[PDB]
Amino acid sequence: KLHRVFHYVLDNLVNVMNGYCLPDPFFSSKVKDWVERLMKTLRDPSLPLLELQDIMTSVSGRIPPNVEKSIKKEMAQYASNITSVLCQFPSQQIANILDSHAEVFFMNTQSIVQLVQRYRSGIRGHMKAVVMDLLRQYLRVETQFQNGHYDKCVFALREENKSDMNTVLNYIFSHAQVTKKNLLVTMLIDQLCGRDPTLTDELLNILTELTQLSKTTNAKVALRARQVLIASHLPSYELRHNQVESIFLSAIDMYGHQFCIENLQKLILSETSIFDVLPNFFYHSNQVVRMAALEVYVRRAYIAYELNSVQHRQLKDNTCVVEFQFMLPTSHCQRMGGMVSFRTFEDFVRIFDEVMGCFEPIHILNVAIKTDCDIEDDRLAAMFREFTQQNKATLVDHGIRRLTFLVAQFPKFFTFRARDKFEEDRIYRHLEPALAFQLELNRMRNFDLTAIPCANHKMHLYLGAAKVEVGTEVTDYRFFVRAIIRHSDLVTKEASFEYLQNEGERLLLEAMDELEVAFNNTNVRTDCNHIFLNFVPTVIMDPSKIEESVRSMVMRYGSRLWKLRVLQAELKINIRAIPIRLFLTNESGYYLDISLYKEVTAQIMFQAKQGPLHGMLINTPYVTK
Amino acid sequence: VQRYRSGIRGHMKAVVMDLLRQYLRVETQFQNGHYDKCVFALREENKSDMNTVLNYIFSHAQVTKKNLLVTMLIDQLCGRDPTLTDELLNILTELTQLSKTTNAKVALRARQVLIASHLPSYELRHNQVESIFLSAIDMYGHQFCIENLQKLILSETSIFDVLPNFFYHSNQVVRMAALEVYVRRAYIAYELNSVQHRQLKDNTCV
Repeated sequence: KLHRVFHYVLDNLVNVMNGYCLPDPFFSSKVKDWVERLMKTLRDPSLPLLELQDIMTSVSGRIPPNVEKSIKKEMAQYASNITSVLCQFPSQQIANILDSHAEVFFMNTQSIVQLVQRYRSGIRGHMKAVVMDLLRQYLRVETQFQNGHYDKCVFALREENKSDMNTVLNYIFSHAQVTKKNLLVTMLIDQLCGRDPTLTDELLNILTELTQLSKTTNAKVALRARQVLIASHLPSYELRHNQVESIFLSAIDMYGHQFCIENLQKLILSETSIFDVLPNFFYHSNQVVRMAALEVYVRRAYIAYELNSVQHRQLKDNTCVVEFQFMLPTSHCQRMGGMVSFRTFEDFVRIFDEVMGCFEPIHILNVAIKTDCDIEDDRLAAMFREFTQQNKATLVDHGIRRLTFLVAQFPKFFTFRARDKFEEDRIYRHLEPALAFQLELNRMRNFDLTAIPCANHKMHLYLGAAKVEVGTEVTDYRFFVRAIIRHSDLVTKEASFEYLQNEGERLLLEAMDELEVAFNNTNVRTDCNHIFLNFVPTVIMDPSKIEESVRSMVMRYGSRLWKLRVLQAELKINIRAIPIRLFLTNESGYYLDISLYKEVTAQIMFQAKQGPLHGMLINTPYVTK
Repeated sequence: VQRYRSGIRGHMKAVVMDLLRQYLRVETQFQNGHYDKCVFALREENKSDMNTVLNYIFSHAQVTKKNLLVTMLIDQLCGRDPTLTDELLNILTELTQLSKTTNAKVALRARQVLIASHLPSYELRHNQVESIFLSAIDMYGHQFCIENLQKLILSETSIFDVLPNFFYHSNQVVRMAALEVYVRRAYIAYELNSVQHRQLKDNTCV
């Protein structure tokens, strides 16, 4: 019966994507049932047996009983023993034996050797094959289809093959129901490529061909193509919850390995961001790894500045609070800190009174909470605000510089800065001002800015609307993208140069993935796109090999720049230690001037060489050309 | 600073290690032949003076106190430390050869500890297998999983415990898989021609 489920559902589906779909409501039902029936019979490991059944019924004669009872015995074994999760049919064995007792018979039993040849890489051999085929099937047709414009392409089809038009009529009908083909392709993609971290570098070639598809209809396909194509590059979510679990409990149950500290510096100088998963366990139950993990989160947030004192507290209804004491390295002098891990806001309201019991306001205090409830961020934080205005008693208790609330599952931050400032801060809502001087966020104060949530949270993307007065309506709409890079350091002997090229290229591909998402999404005409890079290592390379490195990069990408139309990039990187703020200057055309400065006292001043825009201060709001 | 290079357990290693050689040296010269001749070998090892000898004689005189207490010391530091450092075990393997009724408790604690300091790490390999299974199992979409199960079924490492914490974890694939890996790894000697998973009315897999 499954054999019929197969031919029926498959012919229907290849007919789906041949164009024969009818534009009516029933489509969304018919194809949906059809598709699940496919997938289900595709997981069901009785397909290959039933098709070699079906051929082996039609070659009942001409038969050597040795090879038939051999293949048929051991399939029977496979059928009884199929309730194991990992059993596949003796493919290679049957091929060898057939080739041994074999060519009249060979030319009567050909269909099986080609069946087994399709069937060598398993039932997920098929899961590869079918979608891969469909992909180039879709691909050739719809890539030739919009290789310029509909008319010219159809006229080139007419004259390249003037003699016949049947391919043309099936073509015209098919891309007539293109949106149906295309939507349903997304559907198929969604429930296979929608969640599969493993993928074999054989498909991705076709996918990178597939991403270039340039039309309004192929815009879902484009965002899924990219989101999937990257997805593999941040896998194993619960796996790294397991790896950090291991590192912490093993390293810490003795906390004297001496290699624990080496792993801890790899934890606090890990290029991969673990602010995703780290919150789920730093409120597990073992007070030491609690403490360690929690302060490691602090240390990894404001990791940029220098800390000269850190004391662990352990207080009444037991709860461990840490206190910090540090100072600024020239941001704009000293301050302390507090981290507290709490389970629910209710409890916070109860155990309040000892938290300021054991506490110019010079304290930073950030509290991590779970928040798998009170789903509305606005009733949520609104309550939080009127908690501050009901009890500023915290402020009466020797004052706090800032109180940030961290609500967990990318955690939504809720920053409340105020002794005389207005309380809740909106420029910084949904983010923790860790690196905040670094993201020079006052240099965009001439703007109305919208926090956009985004994957790969390393990569923070900002939307800029030129803020103008009521008298006139805005002309500029620029994408700013500011990223973060949290690496340890690099040793010399030219290790850095290769690193710069490879990491820059990878990050740049991520950046164009983002601006691509920006095009696909609603898009409006950006002019002066921004790239922000914080290199936190300290290489000893030269400035002029930095200039060749940025030369090789920018030169390497040509048209690509002009399509995404990226106009501004800034880095710093400390070398021998001096700082060098490189700011890139390119207008229409690919001609580019590189601006290198110096930071000099008394309000610090970017000063070149000779560099354009020599003399200005640092909080320069962004020109709205 | 010279004691202080290898840390706070730089000290817990170092001091006891010294004490160990103190015990070791004394009682190794003590037993080689028989008590009298050995004391005569002491006469000639330090022919000129015998004060070291008298302190020696005094020390192994109250051996049983020393001996119990050596066991004690090992017990409340090396009583549990599968973390092993390539500096003690040399002295310890010297220590294992000690061949007398008096030096008879020390041998089983020294060795039994020194052995459980070998490969297993029960909760560590429960963690490694935790990884293998959960990593392998969200879609079993690896294909190299089969290669790792054949490494389990042709595994040098012993795995034979019961693993109660996951063997009733309620996820139908790891249910089925784990149970049959137990079957297969039990009855590995014979030839298998058929295996069916069943599924009672509620939620138990046979």
